[PDB]
Amino acid sequence: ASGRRAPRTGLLELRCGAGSGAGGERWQRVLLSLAEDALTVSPADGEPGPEPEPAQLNGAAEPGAAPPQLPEALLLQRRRVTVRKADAGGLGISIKGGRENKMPILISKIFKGLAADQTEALFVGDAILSVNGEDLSSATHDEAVQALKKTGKEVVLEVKYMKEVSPYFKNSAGGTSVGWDSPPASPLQRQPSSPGPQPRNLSEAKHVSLKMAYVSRRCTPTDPEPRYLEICAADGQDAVFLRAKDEASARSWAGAIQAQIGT
Repeated sequence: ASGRRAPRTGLLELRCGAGSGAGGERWQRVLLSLAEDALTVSPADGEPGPEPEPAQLNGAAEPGAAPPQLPEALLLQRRRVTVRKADAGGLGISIKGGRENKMPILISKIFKGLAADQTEALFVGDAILSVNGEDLSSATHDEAVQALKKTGKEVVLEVKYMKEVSPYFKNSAGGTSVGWDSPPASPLQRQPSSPGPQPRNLSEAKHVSLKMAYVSRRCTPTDPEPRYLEICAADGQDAVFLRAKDEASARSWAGAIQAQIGT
């Protein structure tokens, strides 16, 4: 099953037992799949599958010098360039750095059109740090040369596009909405309704419609920013609340559900 589009799936912290007693909480990891107008929850795995040692067996694409169709999502961060001598060719760039004080190593030039040239992945404006699978951030310029110079066959250089890493003046991160926590009227008697069909059980999957769903943000477990999200299905069908790994992960979660539902 694969039709271009794909629902955003991620792990979140969901509570258990604490529904209307408050006598023994329990937060566990749970996977959440948000497509568009529907969210399908499900448990996550634990044992590791794909090892970080293997690196394909040279194939996929015949031409070029790297398996095309490289998705971003969680890989769009920094850059993982490579230099294959037994495929692309030799390297000929002019770097410059000086960590002796506080000058990070970066691309100063790309002499001729060597492997460094054909490798668009790299360009005169990136700072190296993790090469051939080894962070040498604590290896001044000289060490940078020997790091990529000693390598061979496949030099996986991991650089970071440094530009506006240090913003100017305070004008981001931080805000006080205040006012979205005082409803005019909220029935607290005709909510439970008569006992009958109510999809509020946790078995294996928790599918909920994003038609009249609501997203909330409450803090408690030492959450002075991230906080846990709350998904109330029209406050009359279901209510799944969970917290992400980082504050941003929740910003994207609540931001994705809110931007999707738009109730």
